[PDB]
Amino acid sequence: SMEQVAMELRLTELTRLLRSVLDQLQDKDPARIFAQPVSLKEVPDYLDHIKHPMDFATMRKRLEAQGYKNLHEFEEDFDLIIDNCMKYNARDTVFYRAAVRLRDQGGVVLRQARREVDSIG
Repeated sequence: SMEQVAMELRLTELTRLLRSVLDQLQDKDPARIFAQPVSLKEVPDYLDHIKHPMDFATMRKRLEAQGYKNLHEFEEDFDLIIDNCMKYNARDTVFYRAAVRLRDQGGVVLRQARREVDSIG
């Protein structure tokens, strides 16, 4: 149908806008602390602590499969990256501090993305 295609064009544009957002959020992590999944070889107990791991490369795979239906789902995953880190790592660690800075700096990007998603529809 013509509707399904129009629907698909919107998802492709949402995917387009979320890819730009992801790139901007990932620039806020120049140390690449959140780039890849926490290694289960190097942190074998990780899943005893963190039930839903997340990282930027895993978000990118979902993104490129057009697996985010709306900005809310995308934000859920970004928030997991941050909140998982802040639980597993103590306050006085480079990891916890990197998450705080990513949260704070990502807020600005995400604030405008919401306006752009509502605005463009």
